[PDB]
Amino acid sequence: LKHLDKLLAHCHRRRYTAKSTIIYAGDRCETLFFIIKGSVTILIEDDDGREMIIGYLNSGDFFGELGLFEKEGSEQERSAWVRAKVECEVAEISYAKFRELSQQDSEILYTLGSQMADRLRKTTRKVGDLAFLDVTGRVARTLLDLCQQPDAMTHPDGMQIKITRQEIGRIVGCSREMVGRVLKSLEEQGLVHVKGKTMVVFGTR
Amino acid sequence: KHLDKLLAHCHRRRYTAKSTIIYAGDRCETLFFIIKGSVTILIEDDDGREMIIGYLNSGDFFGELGLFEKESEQERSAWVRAKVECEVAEISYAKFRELSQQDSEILYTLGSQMADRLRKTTRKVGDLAFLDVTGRVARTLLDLCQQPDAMTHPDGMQIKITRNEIGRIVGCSREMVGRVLKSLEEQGLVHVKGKTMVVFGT
Ligand SMILES: Nc1ncnc2c1ncn2[C@@H]1O[C@@H]2COP(=O)(O)O[C@H]2[C@H]1O
Ligand SMILES: Nc1ncnc2c1ncn2[C@@H]1O[C@@H]2COP(=O)(O)O[C@H]2[C@H]1O
Repeated sequence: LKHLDKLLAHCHRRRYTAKSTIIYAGDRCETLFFIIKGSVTILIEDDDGREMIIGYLNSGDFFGELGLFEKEGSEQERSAWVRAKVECEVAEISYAKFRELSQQDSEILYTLGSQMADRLRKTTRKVGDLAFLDVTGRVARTLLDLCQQPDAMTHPDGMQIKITRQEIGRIVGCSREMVGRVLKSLEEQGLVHVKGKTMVVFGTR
Repeated sequence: KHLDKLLAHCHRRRYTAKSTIIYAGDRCETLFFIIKGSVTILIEDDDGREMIIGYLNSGDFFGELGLFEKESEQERSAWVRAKVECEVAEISYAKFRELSQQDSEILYTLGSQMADRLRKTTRKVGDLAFLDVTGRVARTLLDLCQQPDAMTHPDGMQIKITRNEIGRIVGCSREMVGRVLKSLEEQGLVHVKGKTMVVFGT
């Protein structure tokens, strides 16, 4: 991504502590972000106003990019909340500067497009998971999927991931008590071992 | 500015209603653009149950989600089925990547369509959270009642739809839809009368 060098030269670096909200859904859109270090959580509210975790983005990912685009070329609003998952260092750049550099080098838009396409694939699969799987299947699939994503650690017996019961519940759309019951069953069946802030998922190497 | 500009390098093909244009799991090698018509986007579970993700219309590209992997080429992420007769422009990824190298305008159009699809599909995720199949079918029936192909009825609204079609909207089997409809009749929401259904209230 050497073609991003000229974009990062015009970025202001900001640090966000874990759990701090970077983007609030519904806000105006004038700024694009690039994750230098750390990771962020993408959240929406369901129709009950209850929060659901859509996914995570990691170093090398842009976020806040969808606000560049609108159907009639009118004002656009932030489509989700973005919250630091761990301590994050982000590069912030105005839409106005991004537009000038992307007009100078379309490779920047190829990188942005590649990331948006990946997110659309993942979110489309999430529709299927919510429709096709019951909660036990959704919890198991979430655990397996997280083992293949950044910040999973190779473990002698599988992969180790940084996640809590509450987070899994917000990902799969069930109660915090229900995820406890499901995870207990999955532990007894040999898929997972739950720890304080981490979980070990067996058979994922 | 590039409509005839891009079509100048495109093959034009026609697809009749219900034809599959893209099969999920195939190699991505071709970008499509709808000159006229509309398509349905569908996914499946590992048992062949189908679910509709959404629709694309005249002016929409599709088959684009493998286009930006210049690196490792992707598989088609969904089925694309012609909803009506479609006139489509087609261009290989190879030729498009060369033509678009200094074309930020065309990449911005592709990005804008992907952004629209990401927002809509994210809202669809939110609308599915905490909704079991019976609630999904009920909401679909109420939604179908507000569409222009519905008919008013003394007791409410009358719709024409098959269990197969309901199952594709909610992502379940035809048999499961049948069981749900029997439950919604016992609830008092609907009366199934062969090929049509009456939805009470609304
Ligand atoms: N389904 C999704 N997957 C990944 N990231 C998303 C998703 N929906 C929204 N976002 C991100 O959240 C951001 C919120 O602000 P924007 O709409 O500007 O840009 C959005 C994307 O960067
Ligand atoms: N969530 C979605 N919304 C709209 N269109 C989609 C969605 N998911 C996949 N598609 C389209 O279906 C196509 C299938 O092949 P591709 O993955 O190459 O590109 C895909 C997109 O054009």
